[PDB]
Amino acid sequence: EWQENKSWNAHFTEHKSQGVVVLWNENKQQGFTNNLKRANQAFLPASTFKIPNSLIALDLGVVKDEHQVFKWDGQTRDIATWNRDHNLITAMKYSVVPVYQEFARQIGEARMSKMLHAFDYGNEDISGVDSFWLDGGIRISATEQISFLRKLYHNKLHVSERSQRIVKQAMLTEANGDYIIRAKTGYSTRIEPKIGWWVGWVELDDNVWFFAMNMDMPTSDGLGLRQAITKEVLKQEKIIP
Amino acid sequence: EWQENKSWNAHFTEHKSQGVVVLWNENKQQGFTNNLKRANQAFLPASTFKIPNSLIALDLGVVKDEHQVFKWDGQTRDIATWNRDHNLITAMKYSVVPVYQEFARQIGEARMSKMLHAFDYGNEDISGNVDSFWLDGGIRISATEQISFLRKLYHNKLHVSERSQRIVKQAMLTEANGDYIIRAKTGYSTRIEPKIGWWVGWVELDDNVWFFAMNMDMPTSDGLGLRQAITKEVLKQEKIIP
Ligand SMILES: *C(=O)[C@@H](NC(=O)c1c(-c2ccccc2)noc1C)[C@@H]1N[C@@H](C(=O)O)C(C)(C)S1
Ligand SMILES: *C(=O)[C@@H](NC(=O)c1c(-c2ccccc2)noc1C)[C@@H]1N[C@@H](C(=O)O)C(C)(C)S1
Ligand SMILES: [Cl-]
Repeated sequence: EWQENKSWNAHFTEHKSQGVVVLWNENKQQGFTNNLKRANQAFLPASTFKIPNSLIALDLGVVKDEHQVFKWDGQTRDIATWNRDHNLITAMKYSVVPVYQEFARQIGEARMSKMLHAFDYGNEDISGVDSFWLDGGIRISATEQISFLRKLYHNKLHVSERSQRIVKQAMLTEANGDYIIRAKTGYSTRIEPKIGWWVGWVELDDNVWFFAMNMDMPTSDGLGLRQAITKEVLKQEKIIP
Repeated sequence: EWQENKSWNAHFTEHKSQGVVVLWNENKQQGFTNNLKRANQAFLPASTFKIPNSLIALDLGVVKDEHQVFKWDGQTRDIATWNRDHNLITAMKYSVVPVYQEFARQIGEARMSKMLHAFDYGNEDISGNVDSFWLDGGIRISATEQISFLRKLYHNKLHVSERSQRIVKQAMLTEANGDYIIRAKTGYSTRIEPKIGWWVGWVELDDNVWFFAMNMDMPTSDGLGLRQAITKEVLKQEKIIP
């Protein structure tokens, strides 16, 4: 069912970095990783939390839809792309923390807690309300990411079908005549080790490949590798050209 | 509100072809074409019919969802990609006529008629084969009537369930990167003259939506690449994509 493929370590090594890639071939009901232990190591979700955050916000009417505008509170921050108005689409695309802090506040630790349980999301621990996924108690592994994503793909999370379709739309990262990628980036720097995340899936004509990957991210220089390494692995297994 | 930009004719000319591109800047409530007359000229919709077809099928339970498999009736056809099983996603991606003929048959001329009226879709004329009228029958739609229909689909304003619309928009997904998302549908009409290519859909940006309808003379199947290439060359020029 699960199989180690240590040959993928080469892809981490050649960029002088450590980390895990987990693939799941949906049709064959089989999974593949370069490191079974790290694949099961839990980390802070960072901006990958914006998936379940988005879903809970939508199901509760905190977000009416994906066109609804979230007004810049007018305070400049370090990320240029955060200093302007956003909708759920641009909120996810640009990982706009303040917008999701604001959703989290309206959602409320009571309901957020209930929902993460119902989702079976990582360790279901909200030790913090407006920061817990950045610097608090919540932890999720690569394989628990796949598990959550697989439920989102088949509209099996304990929220309305609409809420899921909207979040999957919002996850749209890349598409052409070969594949569709739906995914969410993450960068956790508050608690060591500093890691990059890329979780989502590859839609083909006739199969779906789910992916969760995290890698050591000591410096923000490496961030390009989250996508590049996952893709190098997807190329190798002839999932994309 | 509407503005002629004859400079775009260059893009048709340079490939020795005639045709129209219609843009609509949603935010500014303004439209742009290389030819106001042709922009209003109606043609057979061809595979662009798969949008309203998909919507009606979904709203009526002919299609349960986008994963549901449509089993190849086992008869080899000219188009390699048609000779295998399909779901609403691959059905749209590869313009699989037989699948949509089959939906049309189940939908039934009575309901298909009512729905195209409610949609205000082109000339609302289904007359011909229930299973062929959008290929060789009576239905006619212009570039501008395409935008109108598309604009309603974008805001989930067609008199069909929101779900049905979301699914068809998903299925329209053609292209996406960190700059833009294109949702669109191709068409090739060769049964009745004049032979034309279609590309209708829209470009999603961070803060705006550009709707596009384009058709061009398509005497030979050699030109088909130009449907996307000319639209893109125009989208480049107006600095909508890089
Ligand atoms: C999500 O991961 C976003 N970042 C955080 O939530 C976050 C950061 C951060 C890193 C760099 C700049 C600003 C904040 N540190 O800890 C956390 C929990 C997005 N990650 C970054 C990325 O490049 O992927 C950004 C710039 C998109 S914000
Ligand atoms: C949709 O328009 C499809 N074509 C037709 O429905 C169609 C054709 C046709 C032309 C060439 C090959 C097969 C069918 N002739 O009249 C009609 C109404 C799709 N058009 C083609 C394209 O290249 O866009 C295909 C191959 C995608 S089928
Ligand atoms: Cl989508």
